[PDB]
Amino acid sequence: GEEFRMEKLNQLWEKAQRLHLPPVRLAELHADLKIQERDELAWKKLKLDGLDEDGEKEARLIRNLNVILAKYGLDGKKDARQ
Repeated sequence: GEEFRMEKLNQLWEKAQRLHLPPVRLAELHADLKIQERDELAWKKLKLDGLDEDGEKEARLIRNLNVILAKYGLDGKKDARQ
């Protein structure tokens, strides 16, 4: 039930709100995140129904998430540990 049903998206969403992005720019990253959510969820359903056996459709998606983050400029990776 969380905004989306994919941990990656939820995790990223919580992160954005953490950056506190205004609604407008948050609709941009939230909306796109959703679009990617329709394709990402359609993916979780892909790998579930057995449509992509190598997860490429996940690849393109991930590359679309990566880009999404490189687009808003909210990537990073050296978190948690420090």
